[PDB]
Amino acid sequence: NLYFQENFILYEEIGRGSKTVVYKGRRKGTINFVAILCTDKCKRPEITNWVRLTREIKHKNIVTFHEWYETSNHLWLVVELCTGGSLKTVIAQDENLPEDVVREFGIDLISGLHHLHKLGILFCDISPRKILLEGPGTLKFSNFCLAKVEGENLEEFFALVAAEEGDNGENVLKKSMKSRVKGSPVYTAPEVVRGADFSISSDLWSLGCLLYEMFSGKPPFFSESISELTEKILCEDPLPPIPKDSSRPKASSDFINLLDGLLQRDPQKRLTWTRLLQHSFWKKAFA
Ligand SMILES: Nc1ncnc2c1ncn2[C@@H]1O[C@H](COP(=O)(O)OP(=O)(O)OP(O)(O)=S)[C@@H](O)[C@H]1O
Repeated sequence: NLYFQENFILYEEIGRGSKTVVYKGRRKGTINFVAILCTDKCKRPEITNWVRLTREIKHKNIVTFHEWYETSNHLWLVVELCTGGSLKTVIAQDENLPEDVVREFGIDLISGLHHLHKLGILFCDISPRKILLEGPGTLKFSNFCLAKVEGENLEEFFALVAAEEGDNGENVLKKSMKSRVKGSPVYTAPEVVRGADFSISSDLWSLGCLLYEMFSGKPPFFSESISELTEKILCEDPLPPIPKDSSRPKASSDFINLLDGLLQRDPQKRLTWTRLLQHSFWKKAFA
């Protein structure tokens, strides 16, 4: 059956996104609770992309796609429910995440990201707000609006979705397609900042930013100024990662070495997957 309200029950709102209200929901006649992203139709290109990239994926560290509905006034994206909060929230609430938690989180993210790359999918906007905790643990990549297939022109994809429909209503704002595929500058690899396409290697850079931030409480390159932020990313070695509270344990030499391989400005010098998986920080987790 094709009618959203005949298939799902809505409970409380649990979050907000761009042009999006997120609810806890349940498929009728089941005990399967889900997250329901209630979305303005203008977000159809982003939601189409998310579905087409993930619809056949089942992986512990990737939010599972279930259903996609359209009613008179909204799109409804039905995905796996994550109750543990975002990784951004965790980093903001838990001061000085211990290195062993950073390793476990790192193993979650590597396992999800390696799977995505093996499928030919780049996440492109790895960032703490786009990773959610399933419950007490398990990190999941949770937003695929800006993801794409390696080498794909996502701007052109979005324009094609828009063209075939035909969502704007009476809205007059003309938002460039380049604007819609734009991600978080804080986690953008330097070669992408200088104009190169996203790659497996630039995702690995962003992964290195995340691990750095998990341990130290702050991303390695940060400024409220977009031009200051770009100069930092392009020209400044990151400071050694220290816990915000200096009384807590320092980073191991293995952790430091891993971050040095991931935060290489030159992508040809950055760690590749095989070397990354074999790194001693993981303590043979990927043997
Ligand atoms: N699977 C899910 N389970 C539970 N809550 C979710 C789920 N997906 C999204 N949410 C909630 O909705 C919020 C949306 O966050 P984001 O993924 O950052 O979306 P957004 O703000 O629309 O991002 P962009 O950059 O604009 S596409 C999350 O922080 C959660 O509060």
